[PDB]
Amino acid sequence: QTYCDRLVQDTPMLTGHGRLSEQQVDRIILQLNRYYPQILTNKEAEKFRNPKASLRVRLCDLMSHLQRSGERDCQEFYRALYIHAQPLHSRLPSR
Repeated sequence: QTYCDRLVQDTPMLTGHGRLSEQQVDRIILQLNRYYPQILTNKEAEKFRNPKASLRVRLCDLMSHLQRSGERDCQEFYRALYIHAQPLHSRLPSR
């Protein structure tokens, strides 16, 4: 599977309530913003960290963003997920 295909497959599980916490998501966003490649701009990172919007809505929007942005971005997401949510990372069905 390509990483894009994996992400499409894993999206319903990843976005299920309880799977990722706000703290995990926040750290994933930082991982995708602060380094190289930069997957998320500062403005995008702030949007996805916005405390006023429900976490699930922000996550679904993040998944859509990564899927449209291509293979490299999806690969970086999986690395960020390994770093900040290893238990979940290990349980994903595309594994």
